[PDB]
Amino acid sequence: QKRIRLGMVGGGAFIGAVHRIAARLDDHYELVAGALSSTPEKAEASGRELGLDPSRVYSDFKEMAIREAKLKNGIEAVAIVTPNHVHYAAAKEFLKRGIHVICDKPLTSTLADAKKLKKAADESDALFVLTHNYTGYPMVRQAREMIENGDIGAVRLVQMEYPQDWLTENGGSTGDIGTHAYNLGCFVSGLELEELAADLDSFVGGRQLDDNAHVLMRFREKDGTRAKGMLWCSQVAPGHENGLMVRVYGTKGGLEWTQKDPNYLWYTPFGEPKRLLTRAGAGASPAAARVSRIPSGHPEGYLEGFANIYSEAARAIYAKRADPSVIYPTIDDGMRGMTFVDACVRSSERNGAWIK
Amino acid sequence: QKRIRLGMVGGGAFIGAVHRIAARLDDHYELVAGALSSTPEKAEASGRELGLDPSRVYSDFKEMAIREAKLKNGIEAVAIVTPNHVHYAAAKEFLKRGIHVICDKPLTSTLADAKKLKKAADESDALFVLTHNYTGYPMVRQAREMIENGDIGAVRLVQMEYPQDWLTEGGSTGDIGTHAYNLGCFVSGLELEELAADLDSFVGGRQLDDNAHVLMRFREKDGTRAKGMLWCSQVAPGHENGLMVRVYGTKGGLEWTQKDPNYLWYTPFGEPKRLLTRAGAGASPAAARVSRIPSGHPEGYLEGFANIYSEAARAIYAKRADPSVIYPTIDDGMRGMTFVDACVRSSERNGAWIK
Amino acid sequence: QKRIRLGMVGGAFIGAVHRIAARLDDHYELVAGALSSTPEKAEASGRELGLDPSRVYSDFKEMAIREAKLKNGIEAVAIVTPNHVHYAAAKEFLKRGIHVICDKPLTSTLADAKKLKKAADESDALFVLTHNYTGYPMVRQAREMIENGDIGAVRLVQMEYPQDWLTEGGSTGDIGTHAYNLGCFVSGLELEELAADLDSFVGGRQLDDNAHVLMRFREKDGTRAKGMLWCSQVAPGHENGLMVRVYGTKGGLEWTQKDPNYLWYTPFGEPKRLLTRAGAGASPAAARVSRIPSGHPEGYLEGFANIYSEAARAIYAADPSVIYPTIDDGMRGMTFVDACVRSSERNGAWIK
Amino acid sequence: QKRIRLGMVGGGIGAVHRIAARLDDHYELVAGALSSTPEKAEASGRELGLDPSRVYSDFKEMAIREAKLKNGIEAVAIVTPNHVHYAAAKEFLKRGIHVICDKPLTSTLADAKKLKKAADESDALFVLTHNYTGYPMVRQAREMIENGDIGAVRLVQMEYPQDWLTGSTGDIGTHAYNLGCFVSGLELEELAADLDSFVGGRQLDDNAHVLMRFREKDGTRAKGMLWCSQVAPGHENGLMVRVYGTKGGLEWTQKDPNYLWYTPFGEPKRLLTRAGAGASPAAARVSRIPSGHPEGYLEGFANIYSEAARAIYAKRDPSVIYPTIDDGMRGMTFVDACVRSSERNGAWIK
Repeated sequence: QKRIRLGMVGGGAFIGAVHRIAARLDDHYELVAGALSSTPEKAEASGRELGLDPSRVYSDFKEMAIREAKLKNGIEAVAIVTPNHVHYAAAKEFLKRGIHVICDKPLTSTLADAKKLKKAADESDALFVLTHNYTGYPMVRQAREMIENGDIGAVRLVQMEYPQDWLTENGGSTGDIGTHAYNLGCFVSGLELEELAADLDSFVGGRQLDDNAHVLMRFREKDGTRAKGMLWCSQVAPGHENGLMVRVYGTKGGLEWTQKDPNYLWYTPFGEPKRLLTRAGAGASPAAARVSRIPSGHPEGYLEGFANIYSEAARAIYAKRADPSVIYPTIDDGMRGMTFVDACVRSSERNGAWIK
Repeated sequence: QKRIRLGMVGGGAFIGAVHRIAARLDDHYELVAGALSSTPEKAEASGRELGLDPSRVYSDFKEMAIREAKLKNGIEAVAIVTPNHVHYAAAKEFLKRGIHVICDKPLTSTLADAKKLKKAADESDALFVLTHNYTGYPMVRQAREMIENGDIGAVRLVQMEYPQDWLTEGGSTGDIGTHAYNLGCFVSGLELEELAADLDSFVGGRQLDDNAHVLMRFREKDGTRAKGMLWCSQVAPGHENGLMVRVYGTKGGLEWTQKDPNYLWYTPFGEPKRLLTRAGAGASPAAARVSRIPSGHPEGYLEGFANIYSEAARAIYAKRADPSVIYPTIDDGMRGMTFVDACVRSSERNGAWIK
Repeated sequence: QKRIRLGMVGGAFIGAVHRIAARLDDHYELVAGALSSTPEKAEASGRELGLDPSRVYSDFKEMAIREAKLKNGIEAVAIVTPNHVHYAAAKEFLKRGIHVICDKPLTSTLADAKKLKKAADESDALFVLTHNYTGYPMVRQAREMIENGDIGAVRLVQMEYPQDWLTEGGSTGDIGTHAYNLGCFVSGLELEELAADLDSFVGGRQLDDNAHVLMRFREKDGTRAKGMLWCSQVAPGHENGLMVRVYGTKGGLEWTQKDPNYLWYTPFGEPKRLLTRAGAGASPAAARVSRIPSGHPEGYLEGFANIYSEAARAIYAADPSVIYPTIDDGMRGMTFVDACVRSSERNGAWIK
Repeated sequence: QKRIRLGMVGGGIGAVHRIAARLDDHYELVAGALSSTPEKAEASGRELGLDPSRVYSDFKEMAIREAKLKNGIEAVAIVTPNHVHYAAAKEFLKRGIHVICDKPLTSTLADAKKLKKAADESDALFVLTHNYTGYPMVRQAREMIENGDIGAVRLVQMEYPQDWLTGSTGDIGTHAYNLGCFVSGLELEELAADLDSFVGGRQLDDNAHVLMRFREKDGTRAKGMLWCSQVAPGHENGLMVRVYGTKGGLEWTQKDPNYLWYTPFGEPKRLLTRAGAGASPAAARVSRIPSGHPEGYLEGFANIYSEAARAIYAKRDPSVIYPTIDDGMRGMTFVDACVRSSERNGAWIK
């Protein structure tokens, strides 16, 4: 197959560098165009910095979808990587015109925009991929499989967290990290959240947005058990760089995974010794392998994870010219995300009331 | 100093073997008496087993207390290891007749008795000590100290948990929820103001909760109103006995896991995170006083228990005391009981915040 | 069963540990003791331990004889003196039929170690060597599984023991032995020959504070195994890090004493398994030396107490499950320390 | 600024060098000699989408034609097995083409001595892919000891066990050796080895124990130890190294590469992390994402490719480090000194 002609909006900036890495890694893409800043001097510079044909460097995402859709050489797919109050204005321009969009988390900035974009995205024939990179890890996907086959039986408990420390001093945590924890939660567990209760705080004086969240969680009944969970996210917890973690408890055993040591999945069958499952090592399931690149003991990590999303989206894109083993996060996952955030905010404002 | 003559009620069962080791370990106590059972056939079997003078093996704590108070050679303190509904009953007899009581947790089974049992201990001139064994660990006491000095600044978050997996196939809140609550309040040194809970009885036929999820709001302090979470559970395959506490403040954070009780993870904001060790570099006075062997030689669960017996020993010698002596009181016990009550009250009300 | 009357010569951290290891299981009661040479310290300590002053001696020789006569006389004695005072103190109690629990290592000199093995053979009282570290339940699970061929035939037996305390009689004899002895206890193998490079890193220090040692074991289940041993007193970051890893044809095992309740077992071509004290897949040999449920950490003392109790059990006799470190163990221990010091002085020569 | 046209010889682990190369966008891969049989070569040029103009079946030819081209590769990646290294590399070195070669240097001490000749002659760079020297913490570890953060070095304890074959000293022993030297800042002086081939029918070794003696440095005459092994179940890829000095200690395991364990004697042990607090400049330059976002084994590999790149750009920075022909040589010597010493029942060799 011919590499996918890829554009970018936003970037210039870790998150730009990450997406561009994610797309070089498995060599499924070539990055040929970009509107990476709204103020032209900066755009032109950034293109200059990436080696982009200046023919091919814009400063208007709207201008850039119009021309590129005409171009015979035009982009086949676009990574949207603006701040999220702009995800919707941007993606609808490309989806509108048959260009696949690979969008960064969370979906939007408001529930209103989330709903519109779904509609846009649903109307289009172009693919729409949401980049929840953490569902991308081999061991995270193995968990999903294991649980789907009932390796720990009915789910009773889903315990989820995501503390960081970077705002100890000096849109909030629920929307930025909280949603990842939530989405990681449902992805692994196979459950639907039915209702939640949230206590949010902005600890850091001067700060209007929530920088910590405690959330009680009630799940829809699957398999005769009505699962519960909790969720914590925080940006004021010294000692934590990026400690996303998920813990699942069934009627037959448990599964523990920590993003910071991603190559490990802790599996304990009830009545048995806990077993340490490894990426690419024994016990590694099919679903894990399909996104593994190197031998056991040879640490894959965050970028390899992000790339897993770009590679699946690719396998799908090709099939727009589809393998049922291909997974990636959808507009409905992002749909769910925004409902989650809205409801946390509504809850805490209503003093911890249950919301669905 | 002449040893402490000690009696027991109940045990004679893990629980009783543990207090007996906890008493023996530091050599502060000779165990001389005991109502080890309600049926006399056992009570004598138990006594003969513990190698006790049958003169001194009873089968009725009330008799046992009446007799030992007047007995001149008689027990100076007693350890109550019965089930919770019995504590108040058992304990009132001994505090009446002025002998000291080392009680197992929780205080009671009902709020009403706990209420009584405070009035008994408040009236008495004897000591009441409660075995929140887990507050006996040196790193747990070092955390309490560092947070008390200002080491991590004003406390913002207390994250508590306690999962076991034995009941996968009297409930979790009262059995283990308390230990966790107590650990949280012990280390962070804060007063819980209000809570909201969601309690589940996952197992079919099990009436009592076997899981709890609890949101915590603490009394403002250092100009900061902290919040927290508590999970406990008996149905979580993977956890044998995983009590844990994590504490975040304006200046840094501290984490302690009871399965590896000999370590304390201290990270000051902006700085590499440090590994704090029992009896090692960076060990503080509070830990030092309750440590017996050098760094690297693991202390543990029996030793955290023994620390509570010995802290109590110290206070007992002072009644024939150092400001350094600390042990869980009746009030700690009471808090524990208001806590369980409020969880159960809140949860019936669909997580209403309760004071 | 009447508690064993025990007396003590010597002891100091080390005296305190033994008295705890005595008290823990309620098997023993401390009646007599000669805790010092100077009679002033020896009255005082007795006074503190609340012993009977009638029972406080200041010479171990007067102690054996007197106690040996008495009908309230001690049924056993804990020897916790320095190394060069072991043989002297112990023989006096074995002569007269009172049991001896001696700390490690056996003696300060190989020659005395030979004399003592003799005194112990002749004698009809038991001789327990407190190689405490062999008392951990998870250390005994290790021995139980390897014996049964759970990890097939042993190929490698990697041992070490760094400490950091002398960063500013040396490590081999002091800690090197503990780990030689642990490797053997666990594998079931007999050392054939070694080759060793020792250092006295710190200026002014005469004794070696580090040791690297190559190892060869006797053929056994067909395979002729090897191993290495590092010990040290100058490795910052280590407090008391004894550790042992054994690899076979079928699997491998790792145990570290700083986190003693865990034993890492991986069977070949299968996911590694975290075995725990009192937990699922706690083997028999583990259970019989465990007090409390899983997840409730047991430690140094409990293990030390394990020895004391197995000593108890032997004394009450003897259940052929009751194992403890023998005189011959302490003997192999000396020969090892001997060979190493020999081997280094001849620049790494293999010795046996 | 303009990418570096790149060739490769081998592959068809080639994938890893290809990943390493793409990762930072410094190279474009244009030509290749991915196999000896001329069809398997075309096919693989085809799997990768190389212009068939530029798919070769013999390296010597490839080198020639490319050196002539105006589209000629500016660098070649030699990823063939060891015994082919020299043949290939000398053809690109001869003609001004930089060569990034995978380890080890060669399969004979003879061959090696010749490559150093070809390398030293050439004006093209010779880069040896010691990926593990690539990791940010491993460079942080080197920097600190350079800086005397743990005082004079006394111990260098290093091991590398794997489990898959339940020739070792050459396949993994050397990585362990070089990494210890890389981090430690020392020169091995002499070693005594005891090598082993447990598994029947295996001619080569699959275990090695070896004591080590370095050359007096800062008044201290360090010692170390080294174990590698391919028959040690439980171990996937257990490369690890620990260094103890007069004032401190450093520990690092490659299976959890983002953590460096620093103990300052007398003080509590510290967990140092990639891009985290207390990360150091040597680490900074080679890290791509924030603390807590784990970089790994490919990232370490792409770090060597990205320092070669920087080296190349010049020859068109005293910060830019990479493993040289010499590191390669020291390695060939090491392995020889081993086998030699073992055969002589563990004799100290130099």
